[PDB]
Amino acid sequence: VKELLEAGVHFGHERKRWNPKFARYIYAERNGIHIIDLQKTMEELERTFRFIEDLAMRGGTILFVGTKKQAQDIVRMEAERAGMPYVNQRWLGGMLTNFKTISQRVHRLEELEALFASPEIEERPKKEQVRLKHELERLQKYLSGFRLLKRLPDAIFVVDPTKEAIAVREARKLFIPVIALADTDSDPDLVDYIIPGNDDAIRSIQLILSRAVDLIIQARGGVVEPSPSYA
RNA sequence: CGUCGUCAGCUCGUGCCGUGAGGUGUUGGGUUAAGUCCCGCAACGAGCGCAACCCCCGCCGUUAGUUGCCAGCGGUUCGG
Ligand SMILES: [Mg+2]
Ligand SMILES: [Mg+2]
Ligand SMILES: [Mg+2]
Ligand SMILES: [Mg+2]
Ligand SMILES: [Mg+2]
Ligand SMILES: [Mg+2]
Ligand SMILES: [Mg+2]
Ligand SMILES: [Mg+2]
Ligand SMILES: [Mg+2]
Ligand SMILES: [Mg+2]
Ligand SMILES: [Mg+2]
Ligand SMILES: [Mg+2]
Repeated sequence: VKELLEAGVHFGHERKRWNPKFARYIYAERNGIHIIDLQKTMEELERTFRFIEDLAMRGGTILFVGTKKQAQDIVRMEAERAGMPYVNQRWLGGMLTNFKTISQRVHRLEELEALFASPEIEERPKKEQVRLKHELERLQKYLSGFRLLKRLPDAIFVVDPTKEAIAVREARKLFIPVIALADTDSDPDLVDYIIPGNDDAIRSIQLILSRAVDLIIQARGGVVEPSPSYA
């Protein structure tokens, strides 16, 4: 499922803004830039996917996290397809570590979904209409992919582990295994199942996350063909 | 009951940080009479206060017309 001209898409980046634990996954340093050994990226995509596979055919949830502008939209796409939860926007603190309390805020999300599905009163004072709606958009704005999550995931997939160290931390505290794509600005040992590739190119984020979803649906019940990529 | 003080404040739940007292939230940019609301944030909510809900005066309408009122008619001892 794997493809080999990811060279055509990503082969990493970043200058000496590195982390030296990532040494093992590195070929050489060219444009004043850390260049990732693709043959290692390979050994790993495999091992990661083997983990990814076993998780779909047992029907286990995956939490998708990425909020840097690059991976922002493409997680709303690729995760919706597998219908699995995500946070695209802001990563609220304690989403895993304080799940039951965070979630007590989705019942509020649902409660507005009902209360706005009419009527249950519109003789509620005018501003109160306007007020509650604003709240609705707000919840929707962060929680739109989170609600799908009704229990702690059996695993989580992250786009930037550094950028989302909080996430990685919360998972790790819970024993929730962490899969992530990650370039040289990151700490390897911190990831269980790892994709050493560029994490800032919309090209790259695209290849890696898509084939993930494609591998999810394929061993889940079905197969599908192409899904949206911004040119 | 006074008072600080009608001052915008004081907490809590769970999460997180710290060996610990404790921190965070409640800080931060803007805005407000105000922890008033906005945005941002390892926090997310909740409580008591703020506010609002009550009384008063200011505008109008309705329901009422005596012991209250008198615009027009009629008288009128000259006092609706
Ligand atoms: Mg990066
Ligand atoms: Mg606490
Ligand atoms: Mg200390
Ligand atoms: Mg502790
Ligand atoms: Mg405390
Ligand atoms: Mg305070
Ligand atoms: Mg404090
Ligand atoms: Mg301030
Ligand atoms: Mg005041
Ligand atoms: Mg308040
Ligand atoms: Mg705040
Ligand atoms: Mg009051």
